Amino acid sequence: YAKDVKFGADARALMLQGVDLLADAVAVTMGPKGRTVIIEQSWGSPKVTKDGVTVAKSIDLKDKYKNIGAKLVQDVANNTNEEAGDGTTTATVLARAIAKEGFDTISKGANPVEIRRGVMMAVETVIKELKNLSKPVTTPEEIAQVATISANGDVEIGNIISNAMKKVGRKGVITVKDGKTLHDELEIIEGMKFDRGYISPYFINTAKGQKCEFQDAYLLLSEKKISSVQSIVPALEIANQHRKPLVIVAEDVDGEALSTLVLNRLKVGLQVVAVKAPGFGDNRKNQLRDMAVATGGTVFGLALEDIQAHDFGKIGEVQITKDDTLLLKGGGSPAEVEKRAAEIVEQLENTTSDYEKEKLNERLAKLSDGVAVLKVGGTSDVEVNEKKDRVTDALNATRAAVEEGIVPGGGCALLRCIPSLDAIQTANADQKIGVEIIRRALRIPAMTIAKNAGVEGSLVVEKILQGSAELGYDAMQGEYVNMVEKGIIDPTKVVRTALLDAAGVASLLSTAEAVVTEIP
Amino acid sequence: YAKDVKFGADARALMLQGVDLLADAVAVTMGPKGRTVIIEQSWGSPKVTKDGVTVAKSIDLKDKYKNIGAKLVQDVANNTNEEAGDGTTTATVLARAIAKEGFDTISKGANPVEIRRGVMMAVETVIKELKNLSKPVTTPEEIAQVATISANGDVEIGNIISNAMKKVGRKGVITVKDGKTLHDELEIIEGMKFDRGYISPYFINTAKGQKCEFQDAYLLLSEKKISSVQSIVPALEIANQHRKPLVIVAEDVDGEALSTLVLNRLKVGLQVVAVKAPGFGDNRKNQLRDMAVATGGTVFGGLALEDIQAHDFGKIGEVQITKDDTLLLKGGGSPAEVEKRAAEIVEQLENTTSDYEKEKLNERLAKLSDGVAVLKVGGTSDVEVNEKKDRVTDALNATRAAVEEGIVPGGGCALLRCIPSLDAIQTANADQKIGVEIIRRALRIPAMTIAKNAGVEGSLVVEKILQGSAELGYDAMQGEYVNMVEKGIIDPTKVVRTALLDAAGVASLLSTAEAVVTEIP
Amino acid sequence: YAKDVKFGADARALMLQGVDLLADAVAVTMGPKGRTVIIEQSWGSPKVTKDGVTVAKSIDLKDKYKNIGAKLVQDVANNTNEEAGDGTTTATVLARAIAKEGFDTISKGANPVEIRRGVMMAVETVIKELKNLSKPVTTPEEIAQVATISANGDVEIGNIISNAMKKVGRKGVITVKDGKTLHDELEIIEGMKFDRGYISPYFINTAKGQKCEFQDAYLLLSEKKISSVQSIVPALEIANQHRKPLVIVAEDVDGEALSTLVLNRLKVGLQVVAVKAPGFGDNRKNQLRDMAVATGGTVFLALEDIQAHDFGKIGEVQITKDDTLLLKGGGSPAEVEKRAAEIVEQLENTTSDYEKEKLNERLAKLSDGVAVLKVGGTSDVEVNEKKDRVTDALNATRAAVEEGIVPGGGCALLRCIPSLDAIQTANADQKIGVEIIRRALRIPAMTIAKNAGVEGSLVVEKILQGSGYDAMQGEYVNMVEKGIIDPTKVVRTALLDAAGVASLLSTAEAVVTEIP
Repeated sequence: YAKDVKFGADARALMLQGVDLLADAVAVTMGPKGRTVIIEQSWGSPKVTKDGVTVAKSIDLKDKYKNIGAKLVQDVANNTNEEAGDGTTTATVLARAIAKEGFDTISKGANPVEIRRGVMMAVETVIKELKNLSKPVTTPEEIAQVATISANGDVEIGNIISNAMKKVGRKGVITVKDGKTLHDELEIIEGMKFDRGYISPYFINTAKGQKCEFQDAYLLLSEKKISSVQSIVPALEIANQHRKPLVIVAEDVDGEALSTLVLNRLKVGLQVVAVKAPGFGDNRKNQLRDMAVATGGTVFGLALEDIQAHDFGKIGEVQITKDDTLLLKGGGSPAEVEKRAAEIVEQLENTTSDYEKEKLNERLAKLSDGVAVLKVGGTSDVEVNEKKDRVTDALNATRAAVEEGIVPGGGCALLRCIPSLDAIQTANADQKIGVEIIRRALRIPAMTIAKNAGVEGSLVVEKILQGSAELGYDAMQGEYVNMVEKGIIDPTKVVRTALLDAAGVASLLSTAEAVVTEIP
Repeated sequence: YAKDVKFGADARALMLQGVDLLADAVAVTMGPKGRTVIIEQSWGSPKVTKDGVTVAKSIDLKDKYKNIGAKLVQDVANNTNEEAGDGTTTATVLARAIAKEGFDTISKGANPVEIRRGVMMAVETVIKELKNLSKPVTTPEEIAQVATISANGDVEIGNIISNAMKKVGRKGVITVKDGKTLHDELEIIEGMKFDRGYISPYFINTAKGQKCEFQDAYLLLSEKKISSVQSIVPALEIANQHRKPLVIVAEDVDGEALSTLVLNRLKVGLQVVAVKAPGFGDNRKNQLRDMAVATGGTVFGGLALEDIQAHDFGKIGEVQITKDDTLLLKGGGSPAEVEKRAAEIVEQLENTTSDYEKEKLNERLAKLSDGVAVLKVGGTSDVEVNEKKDRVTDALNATRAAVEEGIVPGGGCALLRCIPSLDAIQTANADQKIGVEIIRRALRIPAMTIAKNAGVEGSLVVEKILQGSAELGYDAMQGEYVNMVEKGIIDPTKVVRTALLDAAGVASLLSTAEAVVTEIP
Repeated sequence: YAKDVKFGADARALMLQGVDLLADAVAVTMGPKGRTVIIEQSWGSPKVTKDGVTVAKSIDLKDKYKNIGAKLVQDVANNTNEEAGDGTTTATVLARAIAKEGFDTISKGANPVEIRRGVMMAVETVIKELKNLSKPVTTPEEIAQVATISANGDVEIGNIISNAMKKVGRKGVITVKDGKTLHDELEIIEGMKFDRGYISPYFINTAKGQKCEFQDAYLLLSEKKISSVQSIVPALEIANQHRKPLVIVAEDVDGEALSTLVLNRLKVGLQVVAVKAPGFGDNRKNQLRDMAVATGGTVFLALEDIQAHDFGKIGEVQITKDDTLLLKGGGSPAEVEKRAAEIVEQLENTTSDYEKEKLNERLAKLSDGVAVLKVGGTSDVEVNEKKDRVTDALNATRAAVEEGIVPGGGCALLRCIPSLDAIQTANADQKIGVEIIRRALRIPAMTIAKNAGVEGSLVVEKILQGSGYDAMQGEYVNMVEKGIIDPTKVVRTALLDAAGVASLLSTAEAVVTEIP
């Protein structure tokens, strides 16, 4: 239980060493000419990868302080990845640059608060000019073009993504699953997606995604919090006797019930997953009722322990990831669900609250609008799985592009925001120092990509900055071209979130004046 | 079992090094512009915080003597926090300053007794002039203003705090809990509060922190000391049969009964919490009877144990038991049962003449009649509700302290304004003057630390405040010398007074130690 | 848990040292005059071998980075061996040469991308010239000559291999098995072969390769995936009551069913082997039904009610990681030619080329049986040794049929050097990579000469400046007609795999290893 504490510059230097190691490992994968990282496995052949995310996840340091810094940067870059589908490497390298420059300037006597205030000013200016620079993607032709670009010249993949988006909309739900047909195809089916994940890991998938994948499962709905084991044993035995998976949607599953669910999940292989009910307040119960009528079940909170297996709903397929749950095939009657929406539209014409209208319309969309499942084809199952990974990545990229537009790739989007930093109303010298830190960091992504391509980063950056507009550097072909015209693009959401999160983590490391670790 | 013993300044140096490490960790969080402390969690991500309390709670050194010093200062600061609601960081930094300067002067040959005499003298002078400087908070409008200030400019939180305090009084019972509604609201229900905690760890909610809370529980009250398993098994099985938690209130629960209650709770999962009966002497029996009639149960003292028929149990809708107090919320007792029990107390109030029995009789009557005000915080997200509950709890404790002892200018500027007060002290010898100078240097430390964490140099800021008017301090958030009382930069007088008193006490205790005995590792 | 990472040339040097050790061990076995490697065994006398493959498989280093490099090269060379049947040593030595030269040039300031672009250009040019150099083997006389040459001047082995290939075609199925007769003989029996392996290690034949080789086995076929123990217990009970092995061909066996199956064979020896159903989509179901009618079983109405009339019969089955052989069928012939009539009727109507290929492949599986080679002899030990030799000769002959033959002794690569002089290089680094490949091309012949006793520095120059150094004879002859040949597929795949692994090692800028 012993502790060791370091203070100020001494601790920040160790954490900076950790982030230096992490970003040195990650940055070699940047750009189309990214290099290879070899990661030793516990068993089998070593892993060869150019993926920044898997490289960052594999890094773990022995010394406590540098490990702490690396873990902080890893968490920030990872939550950047989960939002936009990319930008882990960009966030990591930007964070290292900003943290290094800030620690060097602070350790020489600069005021940390007046540096963070000014680093944030430059970041805000860069974000504003980046949003000004973004080219929106709204038309189906633009969507197909972006999807094909993210699919690396696959016209079929871009066309199927564009058709799915046209058929369910930009706000619609799109998922990709393994296809058993030689040709990829999409279809619109009923469905329901809410942003609540599993309470604790019950991965039956036990594979990529860290989710749960049942098929032909039961649905147990309860407004009451389920904590008594005696009130949940009958449901578990009813589900087990029919050998169907059970999905428990309650306000909260905890205590003895959660303990028994975990024990049975790992001892007798019980296929049960507990997920918190979506929403809050009275909207929780309305969403539960809507879900129950969609699945043809009933809600408890009926004594909750007298289940007769007619109380359960039916779920054809369910996918429960960390922060959201997808219910695919409902068991409720179409006449049942169409009448439930009638109540919602009746309440729409009466209630006029802005907050109440949004929730009711979202429930209406959940009941009426379905999900779009596109299945990826191929001549072999491993080809189908690899194409599934590629199509998922392209779909996330296209969703980000529709959300926030596109900007020139190769790090040139951040490079073209440099001239906007020369007109910031800075108060004192430390604010200018922070702005200069951000300005120096803006060149890091493009320079790293150039270095990975083999050419010198400084000269390429100088030519791009002192050259014609929209003239970037295509590393794969080794020539200065128009990036957006020739398709070298990145989603604006990716770069914006990466820069914002890197600045946030760097400022968090700059605010740390003491680090407490455990004596090994 | 071997022991190592160090003497005098040699051991005091190690203990001072420990408190130096602890206070250096804590002080970086001081002030509204405080810095960040990273605490490595054993499992999961590192913990990033600016709270001095959790920073001090997480420090535990390797060497025995410095760990002893750190633990002493931690305990003093922690018991400062429990009584007032804040001042852990202030107490820690003041304690380190006083201990450092006292050890330096004493080790140079000064008399420690005649230094502590004079440190305490100037502490008394500072406290007197602080009470003189304190502005009382008595009117409901002032209470609402203070609550809104403490809630960081949220009008509804201040209004709801002021409404609750108005509805139950300044001496009344207020607790904050999670709310399921989007809108925050307060209501007054029956209740009972007494300063007795759990006998042994029974924490159902470890996340809440050393609290044992559940709903719809049975209650058995025993005048006799429950120490036999045979007499408590029937009650336990009766409570288990109905799937209801059991609360044991008795003169003392110990021995094999306590051992079985702890072991079965840890292993099987018994929903049982044992709490010592409140009061002492003949009053303990009287308020045990009062609790029984308030909850609808009966007192055991043919009314022996192992004869419970579940009609001898009191019913409690909600119970919260913490380390230092217990809260029974919803009583199952009949309203007519309790409205005629208070008649007995009133009748005894005519007979009593001790002028102290009447105080306890009135306290029992108030406990029977006065309820508790529960206010549930609203929000659009459950996590938002939890965080707002924490914020409202902190604001409510600050407002309670302010009502108790008034308010003073914040940012440690009250201690800054008490500096000229001690220039006129009848010092006997030089050592008393030395102690007075030690405390004078200490008085500037909180404001200087807040300024340093803000970025600016505190040495110039303190002198600028001292040489200027008696109303302009330092914002340190806007970096402007402002009228802090009018602008809203205030601190409760109770918090600062207790912080200074406890820091002086722990420094004196650390400077009276002439021998430290540790165990050979 | 804790990780240690090295960057750039520092890590590439450790990996190069590891591959240096591995290739130094392997290269002493190259050529007809290859030297001897003694590998210590856990029990018994040490193993004395001149085989590059077994020496390479017996290398494991203590330091993390050099072991990582050695294992990368090992895996590349091994999967080179599994495709063509030879070239492990060739691939290893070429990989070491290319990696050494490339690392030395890169560490001195060259651009790795502009080196790999140009190394691959030279490799492609060498491949084109090698395919130009190859003499195709298509006639039965040439097939017999190649088989006899591979069999070390064994006329009978060459004759039997050539006859088997003639009787089942060059695309046919040929397997080698121990013979109980004094004289080796072949026969064509009904049989089936598809590229699907065991889901989990199930080897009852622990030695002589990783094989599941039992006889007189039941066969169940399931279109749906099998993951429930409730749906597989009846099959196991039925198979165990009759003391007959069970082969499971399904879409996928995983989860509780797979765990129960793998645990049972370990503890009681259930004699159960599972294998994923071959193919994809509709072709999977069609050929699953074809297999069912070939074995007499039925496809799976559920997995609970099975009995035994729904069980295909397999006389002999051999399952490796990449392919499954079902030797003896159980279905009635009137059932199998009736199914073939439907296949030819469907082929008579369809005109798509891609769909006709799978139809004819299914028809060949149904009708064209497999060919077995029983190897004769006077002792079981000699029969097994001859079986190993004949299997090697058959693999070499089939590779030669695939892509022709080229002069052996490393001369095939040596004769592509003069054709490397005409390459349009963009910059100096591409020329440097071309030079790396050019220097590496001499390495196999040089190693063979060095192991033969003579020094290859003069041997290579004599071979080039003239009109090939048979190492065993010691005289420069024309290797092709003399008999010193290698399959063109072997050298092509070895060169390509060595270049690929060397490029992969050159593109590595960071190695992440675990703290010991």
